[PDB]
Amino acid sequence: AAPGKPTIAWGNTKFAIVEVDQAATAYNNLVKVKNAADVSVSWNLWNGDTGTTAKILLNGKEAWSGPSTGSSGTANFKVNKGGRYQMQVALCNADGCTASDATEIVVADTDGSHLAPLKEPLLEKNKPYKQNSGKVVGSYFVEWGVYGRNFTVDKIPAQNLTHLLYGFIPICGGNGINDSLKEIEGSFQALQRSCQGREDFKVSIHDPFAALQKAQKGVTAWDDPYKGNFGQLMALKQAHPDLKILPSIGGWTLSDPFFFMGDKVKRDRFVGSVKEFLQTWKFFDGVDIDWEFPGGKGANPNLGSPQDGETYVLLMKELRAMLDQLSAETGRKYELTSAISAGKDKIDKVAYNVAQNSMDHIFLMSYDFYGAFDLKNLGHQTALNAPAWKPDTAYTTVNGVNALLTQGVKPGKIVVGTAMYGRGWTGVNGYQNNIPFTGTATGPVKGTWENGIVDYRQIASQFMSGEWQYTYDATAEAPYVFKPSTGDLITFDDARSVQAKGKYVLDKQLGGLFSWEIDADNGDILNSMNASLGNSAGV
Ligand SMILES: CC(=S)N[C@H]1[C@H](O[C@H]2[C@H](O)[C@H]3N=C(C)S[C@H]3O[C@@H]2CO)O[C@H](CO)[C@@H](O[C@@H]2O[C@H](CO)[C@@H](O)[C@H](O)[C@H]2NC(C)=S)[C@@H]1O
Ligand SMILES: CC(=S)N[C@@H]1[C@@H](O)[C@H](O[C@@H]2O[C@H](CO)[C@@H](O)[C@H](O)[C@H]2NC(C)=S)[C@@H](CO)O[C@H]1O
Repeated sequence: AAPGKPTIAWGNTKFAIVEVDQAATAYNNLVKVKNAADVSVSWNLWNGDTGTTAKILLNGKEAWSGPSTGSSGTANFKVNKGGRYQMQVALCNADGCTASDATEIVVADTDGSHLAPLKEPLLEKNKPYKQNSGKVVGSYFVEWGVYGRNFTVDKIPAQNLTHLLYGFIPICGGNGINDSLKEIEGSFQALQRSCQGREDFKVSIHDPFAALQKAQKGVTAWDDPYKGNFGQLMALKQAHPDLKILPSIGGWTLSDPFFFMGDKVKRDRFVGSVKEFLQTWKFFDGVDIDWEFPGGKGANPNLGSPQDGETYVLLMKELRAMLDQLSAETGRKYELTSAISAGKDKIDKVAYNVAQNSMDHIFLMSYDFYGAFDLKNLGHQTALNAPAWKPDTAYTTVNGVNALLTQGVKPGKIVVGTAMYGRGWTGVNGYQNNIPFTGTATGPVKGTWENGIVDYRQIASQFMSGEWQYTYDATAEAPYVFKPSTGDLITFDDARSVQAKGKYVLDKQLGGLFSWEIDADNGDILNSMNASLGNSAGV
């Protein structure tokens, strides 16, 4: 007779090729990369002969074999490819093999190969678009948005994007290296903790809880190897295999380390850490460099050197050569991008006509042109053109694109930025001819999360009734709302200024549009990005 039918023993069924240690706060102990998951299966035989060989089958294929020596057994073996597998124990002798009922097991890997697709319905005013324009449609999702803003990866309108950028991946470094973080409560200490035991100038994860452990839709089971933003991004990738998801390194508060990268020892260390990071977190499709800014005038008033332009071009070249080597190992296409100042004075510190040869896209940060950081000189924060009242306005979108084009940047590389938020002032007074921008302010507008800044969502739902005037400047291509009694003035992008940006992109054969930041939109901004670049409606 063939052997009796074994019963799989109750026990853990989820395993990981990259393991996350659940009691560790240092990135180096938090993440353990192995060549294969260590899987274990046990079984009992309640009736019949135990056979002479026991096998573990995964989808019918043997992963382990050994002598069957008793009524109970355990197999420990390695599985090097992620997936959900129908696992059976089979007992064999000379007269046949008898296989257990299948138990599904999970072998987790950071491509999300073990995850059900995260395919969620569009929310708020988001309408479905097909990505068939061949243009970039990008937005940033912020790591910390999962807390007070309560905006998680399942709320991203992912079908309506070609690029999703994750803000922000930090670079390790204490005093002198990440001093801009100190202006944010607990933020500098969170990075030191994450970077404990890790060399400076290597990438890390700023909030490992938000990135990997916070329970979220699709990753709420205690034994899910990956949770938080990264676990959901993995499942998002499974739903949207052609979405490019790029880790963004830098930003306003995490740019200080770039200023030291004229030292090739530090630069090589950084590039190698980026390579390792992408080998570790397979769901990412490249890297976005957000260095604010070569030459200084970023958050840190003590950094900035004339050497920064040269450092920037060397960094892009070296990152491209590392990515080409990774593409060759893996067979995937990897992208290299950078978010840059749209101000001509900052643009002219870098030879983008040289760096473009390494880069897929330049994300032109054509926003924050004006704001509550200057109470004397008011203007449109994200306009396409100058306004009629000051045609020589320095900071406009067209001036930033023209600076790049004049360098010799190819128009197809240039991705024009739109704002999903407004900037604003209170107490505006002293203006001429009913144009509030010609006056001066006494403070920042009351903000959604921080002073002087309002989510586009709140502008649309709260500041288009009562005493609020609404004006679309058609010369600038720029909307604004104004409440004269309090002098509250807010400058923002709307469906119409975005449509003008998209038309301009098509006119000038630019690369597409991108936006900061995805949690602040109600759908109006992203619908308009998609429509204006000519993407067709419908799922
Ligand atoms: C007004 C806003 S939304 N400021 C956030 C800021 O954003 C910049 C951004 O860095 C720069 N890079 C782009 C890419 S687009 C461009 O413009 C946006 C908006 O002008 O980014 C800061 C981080 O670099 C944000 O800081 C964080 O602030 C929140 C509190 O509001 C805090 O809880 C987080 O811990 C901070 N994140 C850090 C990494 S320090 C800022 O909100
Ligand atoms: C027209 C110019 S050059 N405006 C800058 C403005 O960029 C600065 O701001 C910052 O904008 C960057 C890039 O988008 C953004 O990352 C920062 O969050 C903004 N920094 C703030 C403190 S808001 C601004 C610096 O205050 O200077 C203007 O001149």
